[PDB]
Amino acid sequence: KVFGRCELAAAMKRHGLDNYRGYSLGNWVCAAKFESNFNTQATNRNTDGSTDYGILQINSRWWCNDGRTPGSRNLCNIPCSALLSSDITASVNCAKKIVSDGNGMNAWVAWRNRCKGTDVQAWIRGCRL
Ligand SMILES: [Cl-]
Ligand SMILES: [Cl-]
Ligand SMILES: [Cl-]
Ligand SMILES: [Cl-]
Ligand SMILES: [Cl-]
Ligand SMILES: [Cl-]
Ligand SMILES: [Cl-]
Ligand code: NA
Ligand SMILES: [Rh+3]
Repeated sequence: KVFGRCELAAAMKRHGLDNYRGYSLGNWVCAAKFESNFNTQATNRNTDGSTDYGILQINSRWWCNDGRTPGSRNLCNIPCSALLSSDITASVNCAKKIVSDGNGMNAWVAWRNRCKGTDVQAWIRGCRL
């Protein structure tokens, strides 16, 4: 599923991401935009052989099981495929664990490089939230 911007903002809010670990909703929407272009089916292979899955490009190296990432963990206790669902519950719940890991949203390189410090509120402008 390719979410609309405000559609995703609303779903993220309902799932408790607005201000989670201090990160306003616009931060989450901005991260999703640059990670996946709001596409739940987005996948991308990393150089180390791990893969990133879903709207927030969660990595098989630590967070989910895809059966093909040697030495990796599954800290969200989910198959990586669960992160590609039209229902964002699994992605959100796993994102909550990631952002709590110590480095906040810097865990998402695209958030650090493209969202951090910018006017992220623009990402939820006009949405009925
Ligand atoms: Cl957009
Ligand atoms: Cl915001
Ligand atoms: Cl594996
Ligand atoms: Cl594990
Ligand atoms: Cl599994
Ligand atoms: Cl959803
Ligand atoms: Cl933080
Ligand atoms: Na894994
Ligand atoms: Rh939902």
